Amino acid sequence: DDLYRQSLEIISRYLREQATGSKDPLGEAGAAGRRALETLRRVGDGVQRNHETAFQGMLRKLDIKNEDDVKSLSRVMIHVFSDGVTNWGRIVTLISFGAFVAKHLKTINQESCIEPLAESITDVLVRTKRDWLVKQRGWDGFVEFFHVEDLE
Ligand SMILES: Cc1ccccc1-c1cccc2c(CCCOc3cccc4c3CCCC4)c(C(=O)O)[nH]c12
Ligand SMILES: Cc1ccccc1-c1cccc2c(CCCOc3cccc4c3CCCC4)c(C(=O)O)[nH]c12
Repeated sequence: DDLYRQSLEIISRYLREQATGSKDPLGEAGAAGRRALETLRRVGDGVQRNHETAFQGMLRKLDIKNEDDVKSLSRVMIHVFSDGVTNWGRIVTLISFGAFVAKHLKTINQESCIEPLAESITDVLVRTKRDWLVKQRGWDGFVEFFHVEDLE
């Protein structure tokens, strides 16, 4: 599965470099993956700053203490992503909260749960939104959407 293997890479690398504080060198320059991670860094870091309150509140509410609580995250994700509208905004918000949660997993000494968490995000993202992802040219459409430079 090309669109899954790709999503899992962008989602895995973002959550990892966010939790660590330093960038790992993803794919190849100019490709969908490279541009998608650079975009996700730009728009997603903003989402975590702008929505820090709501993110602190959802994290407390979710009360993720261990590995079990990480695995059980697929349930609330399925609930939320099977509802409302589909747009890249929601997709970037979903990945930004996963980077926020991944930072917490580090502070609570559950670093190992991060890649499993990333896996769970890709699984929910594809099972609830793949027809829309295909129709949108996947990570190429994502990149194109947040490309605001050639409008004039
Ligand atoms: C504030 C909001 C505005 C717009 C877009 C998104 C969000 C939003 C963000 C994050 C989570 C939620 C939730 C779920 C609340 C926690 O629910 C659970 C917790 C643990 C297990 C389970 C669940 C529910 C399913 C069963 C298993 C709802 C919601 O219910 O409307 N909205 C959310
Ligand atoms: C911004 C915002 C404003 C006001 C009040 C609340 C919020 C809010 C808080 C937290 C997440 C979201 C999301 C992402 C979709 C739900 O994602 C999750 C739900 C449960 C667990 C996990 C996720 C993502 C991966 C980590 C594990 C949306 C959104 O799509 O509009 N809004 C959220």
